[PDB]
Amino acid sequence: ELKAIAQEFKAIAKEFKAIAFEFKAIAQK
Amino acid sequence: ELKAIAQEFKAIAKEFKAIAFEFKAIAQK
Amino acid sequence: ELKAIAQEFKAIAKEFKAIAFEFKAIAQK
Amino acid sequence: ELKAIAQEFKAIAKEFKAIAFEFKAIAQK
Amino acid sequence: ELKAIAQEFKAIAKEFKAIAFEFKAIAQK
Amino acid sequence: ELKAIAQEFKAIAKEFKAIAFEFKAIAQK
Repeated sequence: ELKAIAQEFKAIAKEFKAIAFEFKAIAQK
Repeated sequence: ELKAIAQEFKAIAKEFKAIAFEFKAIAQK
Repeated sequence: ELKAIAQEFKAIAKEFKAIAFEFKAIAQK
Repeated sequence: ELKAIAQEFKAIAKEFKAIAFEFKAIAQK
Repeated sequence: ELKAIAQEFKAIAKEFKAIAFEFKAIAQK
Repeated sequence: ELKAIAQEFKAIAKEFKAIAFEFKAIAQK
């Protein structure tokens, strides 16, 4: 279940990377 | 994009909720 | 010692849930 | 409405600071 | 690796602390 | 300073991606 912990942080990172793109897109206005 | 920011943070909260339960199970033997 | 970590991630999830709710009411114009 | 978001990220930082402190005392064997 | 986990969470707490101040400045005009 | 918010989430994502590698590395034991 550390494998399971690791997979869950992998998804967190993917979600924060999209949030970064999103805010910058807003900031490009 | 604000609408997209919201669903991403909702998905993050979910992942952190699942992580907590996990660690609670490693701590509980 | 992992218990304290478990509780702290539980509190983090509580906070991201509220952030999501806030950006949604913001995106609601 | 951004104030509530500001306070919530402030509480999140407080929690990750404690998590870091905990894994360090764990890594201290 | 536990030692590396700790410094990463310390770096995360720092980033979230800076985000909070930022949002506090957008909210404060 | 939304550009600045975005850059800070970019770094958060980078830190959580390393944490994922780290835990899995531990789990591979």
